[PDB]
Amino acid sequence: ALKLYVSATCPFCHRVEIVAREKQVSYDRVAVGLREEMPQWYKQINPRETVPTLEVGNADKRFMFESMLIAQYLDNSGAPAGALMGSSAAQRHQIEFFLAQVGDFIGAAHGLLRDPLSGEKRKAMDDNAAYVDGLLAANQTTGPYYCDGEFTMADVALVPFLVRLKPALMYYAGYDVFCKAPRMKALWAAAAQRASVRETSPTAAQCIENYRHLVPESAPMMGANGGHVLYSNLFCPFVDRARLASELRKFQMHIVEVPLHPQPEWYKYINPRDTVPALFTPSGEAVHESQLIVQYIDCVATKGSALVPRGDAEKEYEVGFFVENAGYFVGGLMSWIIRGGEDAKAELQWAAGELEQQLAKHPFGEGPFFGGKRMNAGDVAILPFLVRAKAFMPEFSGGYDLFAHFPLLNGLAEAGMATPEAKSVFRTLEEYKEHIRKRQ
Amino acid sequence: ARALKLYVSATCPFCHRVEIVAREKQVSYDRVAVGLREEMPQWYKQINPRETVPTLEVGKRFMFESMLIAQYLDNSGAPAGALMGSSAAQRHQIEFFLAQVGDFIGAAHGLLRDPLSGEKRKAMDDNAAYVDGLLAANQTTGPYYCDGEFTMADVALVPFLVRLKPALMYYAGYDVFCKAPRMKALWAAAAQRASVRETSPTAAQCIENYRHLVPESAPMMGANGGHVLYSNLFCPFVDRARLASELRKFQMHIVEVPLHPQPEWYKYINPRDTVPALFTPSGEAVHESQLIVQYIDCVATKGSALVPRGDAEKEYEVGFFVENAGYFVGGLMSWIIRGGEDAKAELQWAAGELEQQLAKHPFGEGPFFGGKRMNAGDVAILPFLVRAKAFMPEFSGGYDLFAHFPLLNGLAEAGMATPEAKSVFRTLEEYKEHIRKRQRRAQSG
Amino acid sequence: RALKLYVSATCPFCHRVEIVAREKQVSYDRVAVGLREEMPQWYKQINPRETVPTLEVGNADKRFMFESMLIAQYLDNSGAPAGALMGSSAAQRHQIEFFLAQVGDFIGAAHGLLRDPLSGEKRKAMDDNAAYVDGLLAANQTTGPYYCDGEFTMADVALVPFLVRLKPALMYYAGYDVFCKAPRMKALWAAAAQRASVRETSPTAAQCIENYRHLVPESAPMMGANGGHVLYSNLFCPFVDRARLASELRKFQMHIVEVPLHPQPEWYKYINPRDTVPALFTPSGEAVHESQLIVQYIDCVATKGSALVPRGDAEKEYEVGFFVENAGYFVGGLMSWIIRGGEDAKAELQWAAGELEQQLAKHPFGEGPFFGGKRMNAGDVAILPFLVRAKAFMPEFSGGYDLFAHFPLLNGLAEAGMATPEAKSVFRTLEEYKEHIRKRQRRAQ
Ligand SMILES: *SC[C@H](NC(=O)CC[C@H](N)C(=O)O)C(=O)NCC(=O)O
Ligand SMILES: *SC[C@H](NC(=O)CC[C@H](N)C(=O)O)C(=O)NCC(=O)O
Ligand SMILES: *SC[C@H](NC(=O)CC[C@H](N)C(=O)O)C(=O)NCC(=O)O
Ligand SMILES: *SC[C@H](NC(=O)CC[C@H](N)C(=O)O)C(=O)NCC(=O)O
Ligand SMILES: *SC[C@H](NC(=O)CC[C@H](N)C(=O)O)C(=O)NCC(=O)O
Ligand SMILES: N[C@@H](CCC(=O)N[C@@H](CS)C(=O)NCC(=O)O)C(=O)O
Repeated sequence: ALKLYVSATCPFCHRVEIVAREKQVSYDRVAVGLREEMPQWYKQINPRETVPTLEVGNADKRFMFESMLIAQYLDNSGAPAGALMGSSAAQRHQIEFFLAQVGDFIGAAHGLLRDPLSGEKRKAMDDNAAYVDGLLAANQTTGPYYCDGEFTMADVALVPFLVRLKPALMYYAGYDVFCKAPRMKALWAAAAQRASVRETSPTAAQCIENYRHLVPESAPMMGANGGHVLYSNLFCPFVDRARLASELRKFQMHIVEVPLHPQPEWYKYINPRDTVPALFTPSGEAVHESQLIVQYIDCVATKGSALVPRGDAEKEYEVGFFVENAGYFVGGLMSWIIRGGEDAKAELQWAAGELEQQLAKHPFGEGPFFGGKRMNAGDVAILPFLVRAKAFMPEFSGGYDLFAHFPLLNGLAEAGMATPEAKSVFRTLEEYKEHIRKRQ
Repeated sequence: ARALKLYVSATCPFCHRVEIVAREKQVSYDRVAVGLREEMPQWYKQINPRETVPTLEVGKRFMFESMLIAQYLDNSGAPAGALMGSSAAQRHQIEFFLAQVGDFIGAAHGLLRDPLSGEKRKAMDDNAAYVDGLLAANQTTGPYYCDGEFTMADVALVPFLVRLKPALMYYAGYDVFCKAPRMKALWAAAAQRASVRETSPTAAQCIENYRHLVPESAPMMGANGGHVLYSNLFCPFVDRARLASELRKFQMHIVEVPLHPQPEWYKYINPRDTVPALFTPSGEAVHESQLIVQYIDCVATKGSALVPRGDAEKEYEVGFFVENAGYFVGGLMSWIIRGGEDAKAELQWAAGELEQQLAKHPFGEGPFFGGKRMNAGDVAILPFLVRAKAFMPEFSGGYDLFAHFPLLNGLAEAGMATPEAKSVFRTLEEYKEHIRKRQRRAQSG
Repeated sequence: RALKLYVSATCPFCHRVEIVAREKQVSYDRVAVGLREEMPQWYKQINPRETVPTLEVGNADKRFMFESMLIAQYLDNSGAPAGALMGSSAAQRHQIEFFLAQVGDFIGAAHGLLRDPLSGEKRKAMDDNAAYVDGLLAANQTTGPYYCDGEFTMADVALVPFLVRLKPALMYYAGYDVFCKAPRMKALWAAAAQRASVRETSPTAAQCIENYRHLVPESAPMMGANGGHVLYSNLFCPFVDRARLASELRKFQMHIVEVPLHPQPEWYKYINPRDTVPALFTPSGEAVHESQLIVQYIDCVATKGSALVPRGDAEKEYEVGFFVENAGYFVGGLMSWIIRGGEDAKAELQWAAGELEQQLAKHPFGEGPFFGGKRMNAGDVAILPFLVRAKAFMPEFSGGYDLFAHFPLLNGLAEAGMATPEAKSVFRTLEEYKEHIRKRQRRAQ
């Protein structure tokens, strides 16, 4: 029989598991723990103390080491014998030469994981990804594999790492593994559809977890234990929306406090727009922009009243229109606070009127909120900025108070501020006024 | 009447968005035309105080904004919401992409409002590049934002790509896709979809419908969307295009581009920085003098054919004469601009090749290469025979090529006496002055 | 009319006419004509330009057509559908015609580089024109692979014959990948090369290299190979020793190009961008890089001597694989210890020596002193040269430490290796290697 000793967490093992299926070679799987859980008896079988190892023959049992030599043994043992290593001496040489480069790519990716907010380690990953894309382009005509439509050993050697790095590098370093390597992305995309790859691949959450051991303990997302991570600030009204959504939909997230002006030199790797909020998912995806984060939170959250009224197109319109108009209110309010323009005040008034008039139709029934008795995405969109308006006016506008001219919007503001969700999110009005005084 | 009434202009990419979604989702509506700008009626301004189209009317109540209207239609036709994505993750990607389309549109209209601005051009390069990176970050195979799946992300943008491809070329000499190959593939695929094909304006309407943005002084504005020839009254290469135009009654708006130096803006219209250049009503560029002659001869409907189509051997004949004309031109201009026996011998050889072919009379009787009238060969050479007549013998230290090549002299003479020649060429003395100015400029240091 | 084409099978310009002929399904009588010093006077009579091709049309009224592109268009114009290879519209045709007008520049850059293959400046000029041709394709394409996407047209025909020959020839003569700056041109070639019209008229890779030899300078370093295998080499390099052992053992002929080192010539980076010897170039114009991968290539294509890799036996291929990997670690330790000292490197060397020794003691290839038993295999070849270096280095430069006193089977392998005729024809004397180590330490300071 063939006995393969592996961890389901190990990309080197995955190489061998892919080849086995590609070649229709059967084997008995033996689970073997890694690092502290690696047993002594296994170290006696393989003194290099790594997985995989292959054991051949029942009676006179011998061992084979190293994933690429084992992969090659399996390829040489199923028909056509050796096909995965190429069909000509020229093609085989190009597969061999490629294989002799994959280790630098791996080393660069693991190096980034070990220091994920290093600029210098980020540039090394860029350069190595680009380098590999150049090797693909030099060998390819059409793609998607290294030898075009033929899946070979070149692809097997690399794919297990592409699978795990895509979510892992986004989650731990805000890095897109493919940003400098479009050809490598098309190679990964086609490889991931092959039964041999998809039936042996771990989940995105598993790829993040299985790489946790490389990442430094002080990296900002580590306290999340693989959960949703919200990059945040206690004073930012845009973040407030996300945290309101989260409180309203009982949506657990790990809060990372990012200071602002100055923000840390690394935050630009998490969001290239250098703004909070930013949400990262347990699948290693980035969800950017406060109201987009709110809408995301509302799609996947299980507990609560819906913030977006799915199933009703007209009601979805109302919420969409209020949120758009809330955007125009925000732009007007924030400009007017910071630079004090007259064009700014007029745009604030216009947008308030758009909000107020739709509030006056009560499309979500009676009650003080745009959502009626309860807050919807509309309410979440506007409330933090009404709170900012309450702090700014009339102290810092020589007497002008927007809320004297817009009673329904003042109702929504007072009723929002008085909810439990609001009081677990917002600073005190004085803290907001003080922030304005520091700013000017 | 129907449940849905849509207020639109056929000139409007924002309406095109909603019209695409209607057909994708197979949702029917009554169309109501609304005039734009000065023509917008008050009854419509009362319906939508933002004073833009589209607006949707349901039942009654109104719904504003193309992206909100598009989403209503997506949320009203099975399968409900499908254009906005099949998962939270995919829907987020679409929504983030939709939040960036505004800036692309703004960079595009920025360029149309100031089409020869380097600064607005750089900004369009950067926003196109940026859109392509967004596409690269979400795509694997393409062609759409979500690969094989057409979604709202494509719908938002497609109407602008359709109109900007011909508009940015015509008004700016700018290729909308030069920094955005993925965006090109997305456009190309979308254009073949039923929903987009059947609701698209023609290339000429695209150009017309953006004219209102373009400065009045922009150099191509007097063409009123017709053919535009970037020209100069003294350039023999331009004379070919204009002779061809006269011979085929092909209407073109002439734009006089001064030379030595040419205006800085001209390199935007032809990156080779040369005249002539022809722009078409469909917003395409046609570069190089003899290529332009050829193009004019393909699309023109009046006059005798410059290229003898339907007869392979005679088409060879013209091609051969035109190639040889090319060597004559190289020789002559090189000898006029710099002297040199190398260039003089080139001229003589080329003249000889042309003379030997005229001697075979493949187009029958007459003084022209084309017999009784001028063909593409005659058009290619004549302006250069005219420059030779001005240059020789006064500035060639006595040498007169026409004394040694009589059929080519025949061609020049008969060419110069046609009405087309007399409507195109300057006087022989004007060409002599041109030559004298050039020579003095060359002695300036 | 009845057709006769004068061609050479070596000439890409004739190739163009031959491709169209097949695309259009036009028949012709082929007449071979010699080139250069072989061109006969009777053909020089027919075409005073003294170039191939020429087309003779008709048996009664013999007339001659010149120039591959004019001849190509003539065949396009007399086969149904008439003129389709020049495009289905005025617009597409214009794009085809403009592209045709740039091909000559690309040919010139490519021939200019063959004429001076190790020139940085000719190589840059080739990079830039290859990049320019790719931008033209980008500008006209939506999906590729041809200039007009799925339609094969005259733009492709004009360029394909050159790509076919230049791929092998530029690699063989210049170490240059014709497509490195032109990925779209590559897809265009790879698609055209599957068409019957192109596949059945293309010469072999070897013929492409021979047919271009006449352009390449006599002093270019691969010229003595007369198209054969070329090994860039150095008489003192143990990585090169691997390739030369494989060669000797498999009776594998190669033209040795001695490349000096420390400093290597400034052109060597063009042959191998890693700046290292050995590098192997094949008759088909492929580069084979890295010493042990060269040993493996050699062992695949050779037909004489015993196999170095035991193909057909998975388990035995594993043993050789594992030994070569472990030799890899030994080389790493040895070289690092010699060059820059250090106890880390000495421990690596020892460990690796033990991996090798333990595999030897199982004698997986049976009785005898070599890892391959009675004869050397890929394993012995990977390691012998570095055993020789080990013998030169120790104990003289290692303060008395002699690795071979601790690993007797490895010592046996070394001794028996060194006594082979193959090793005697490859290696320098031990004394020479000792000076080479001394020279390196003196060069260090
Ligand atoms: S995935 C966990 C590790 N695998 C390897 O490092 C295998 C690398 C070999 N070079 C190969 O076979 O190619 C591993 O087992 N590391 C040690 C541990 O204890 O986890
Ligand atoms: S409140 C702090 C700032 N946040 C934003 O501007 C978020 C705006 C986005 N449009 C959104 O998430 O909705 C901030 O992070 N400022 C940092 C800076 O340097 O600009
Ligand atoms: S006569 C003015 C010049 N025109 C051309 O040389 C056109 C040549 C093209 N190859 C063609 O249309 O055939 C000109 O534009 N000179 C400007 C300059 O900077 O060279
Ligand atoms: S491939 C051999 C040469 N052919 C050409 O250079 C043709 C050039 C024409 N302008 C064309 O048809 O495109 C050739 O005949 N060179 C001279 C020789 O004796 O080989
Ligand atoms: S012995 C001369 C050196 N050869 C190599 O380093 C080849 C090593 C490769 N891995 C191989 O071919 O096996 C050499 O050329 N050194 C020069 C340098 O730039 O490093
Ligand atoms: N944001 C609006 C924009 C609509 C718009 O700008 N429509 C234009 C037509 S191109 C318009 O009605 N312009 C005013 C006018 O034509 O007078 C939407 O997306 O629906």
